[PDB]
Amino acid sequence: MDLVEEILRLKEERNAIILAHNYQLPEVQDIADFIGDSLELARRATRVDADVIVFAGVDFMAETAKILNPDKVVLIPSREATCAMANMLKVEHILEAKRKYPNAPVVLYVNSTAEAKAYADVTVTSANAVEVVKKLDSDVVIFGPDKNLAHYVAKMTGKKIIPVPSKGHCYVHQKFTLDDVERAKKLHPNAKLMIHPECIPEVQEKADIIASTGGMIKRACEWDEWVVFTEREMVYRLRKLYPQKKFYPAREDAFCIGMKAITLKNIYESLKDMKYKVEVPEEIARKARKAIERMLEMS
Ligand SMILES: O=C(O)c1cccnc1C(=O)O
Ligand code: SF4
Ligand SMILES: [Cl-]
Ligand code: NA
Ligand code: NA
Repeated sequence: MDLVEEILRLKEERNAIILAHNYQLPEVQDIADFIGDSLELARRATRVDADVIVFAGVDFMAETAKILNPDKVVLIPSREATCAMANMLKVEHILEAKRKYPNAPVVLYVNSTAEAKAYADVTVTSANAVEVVKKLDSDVVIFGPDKNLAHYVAKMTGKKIIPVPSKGHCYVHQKFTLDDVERAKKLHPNAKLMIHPECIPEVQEKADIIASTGGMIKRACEWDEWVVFTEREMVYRLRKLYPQKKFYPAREDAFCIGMKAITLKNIYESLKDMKYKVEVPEEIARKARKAIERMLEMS
């Protein structure tokens, strides 16, 4: 494909940087200027000197980048790139919890809607949720939208966690079952199990290490053979970072359809047409920024 070389000429003449999440297609990872989890992506978005950000991720991640860079152009290659977990949390869920627990801080995953983040005291990802919640003064915390991460946070902080909404979860990581753990140990007897904290608690209890995708990268040096309980394209990421090690997905069907809405072709069309421009209403942007900034400073 001359498509790769044409993306690179376009981004260079646009003064653009391509930021990509770890779950992006291999073709997208191979052209990205930076690849990381959502916390690393949020951090990288605070030191962008480029004029344009092309965000190879889901729409609410791109909105976070826009909240952190209101002066810059942020493009999402497809407006259908979205997070099913984040869409489960409505503002009314938060207000109801705030009425019932008036002194609980509101702690939302950074991928939530900008409207929901406007009601957060602080945001988190899987990478920093325990560290942030531990620092909060209150013993009661409103937390969402992922109930499986909420379970993990309650276990690691000892605090009372009120999940909002009740059914919030990521369907990709919810796919994993104890049956998949048992099958992994038979297929790969010498491997260790990396499990993401968005998996269900009984699956997490089987892990050798429980870690966000950034944590999986930091801890892969502890063993040479891993079975990976997270989204399929993280296995590609690990294999390219560590060619000398062995990695295997726990389920080949554990893939995020929203992440896969971004392709090499619509990144090219994104740079060619300067679309689609990400905008956040000023009122909502300002309130969400305060919680995202608190997250960065508390991490
Ligand atoms: O990078 C993360 O925090 C993350 C971790 C697990 C599942 N999804 C995400 C995401 O950003 O959409
Ligand atoms: S992986 Fe799960 S959480 Fe991350 S974007 Fe896809 S649906 Fe949302
Ligand atoms: Cl992660
Ligand atoms: Na991640
Ligand atoms: Na993260």
